[PDB]
Amino acid sequence: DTKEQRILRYVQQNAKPGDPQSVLEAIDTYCTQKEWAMNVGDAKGQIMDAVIREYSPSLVLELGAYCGYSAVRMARLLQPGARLLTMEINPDCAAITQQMLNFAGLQDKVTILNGASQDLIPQLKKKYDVDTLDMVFLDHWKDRYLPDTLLLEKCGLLRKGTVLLADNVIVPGTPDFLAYVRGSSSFECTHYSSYLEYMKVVDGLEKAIYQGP
Ligand SMILES: O=C(NC/C=C/[C@H]1O[C@@H](n2cnc3cncnc32)[C@H](O)[C@@H]1O)c1cc([N+](=O)[O-])cc(O)c1O
Ligand SMILES: [Mg+2]
Repeated sequence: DTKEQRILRYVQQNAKPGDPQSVLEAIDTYCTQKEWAMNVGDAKGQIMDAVIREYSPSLVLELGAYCGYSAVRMARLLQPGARLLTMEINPDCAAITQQMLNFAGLQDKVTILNGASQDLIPQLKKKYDVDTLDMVFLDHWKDRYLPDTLLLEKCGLLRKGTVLLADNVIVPGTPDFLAYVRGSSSFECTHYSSYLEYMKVVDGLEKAIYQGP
């Protein structure tokens, strides 16, 4: 049994099927109360929601599905006909994400790609009928944000106005990517300050009274 299976099972047992908000809330409860996990969480999630609603993207690419928290978050706000493509290297995580999406009733909007982003990005146009992307959500390994951004550019997947939205630019941090985009005339950058997910960390004191030998 893995933490990620435990999260999925908690969702199946407690959330309302076909209700994306309920699925988000079950994940957040479980991770707040039982086991920390690297989902973006509700605080940053609300910022995500505001951005997605502003731009109304027709085609979104996610790097790093994990358990599908952000895929549910994003897909539930997509208009009819819009698509989310989400890349996940770990087959266990890809399976969990697909089940999470199924449970939420969002499976028709989302396509899961099993593989490493560096290998899949060059296949997007031919295999998945993609011209350019409207939005990219980066939340995979932090050292991959910059190499994959350069690869997206190389592969012709970016157009004027494509929105990159990157998690964790403060903690754990993505310093090369952040410096790059902030210094490049090819990008206009805005920072949205928030809070790291699930940080009400329990600790305690132990009192141990010696009784003699
Ligand atoms: O490390 C974090 N995220 C990495 C996310 C990784 C997820 O993306 C997949 N992946 C990785 N490169 C990939 C390339 N291609 C496809 N999937 C890939 C991994 O298999 C995992 O499912 C993180 C850590 C903390 N934290 O506080 O420690 C907080 C956060 O919010 C985080 O996002
Ligand atoms: Mg993250």
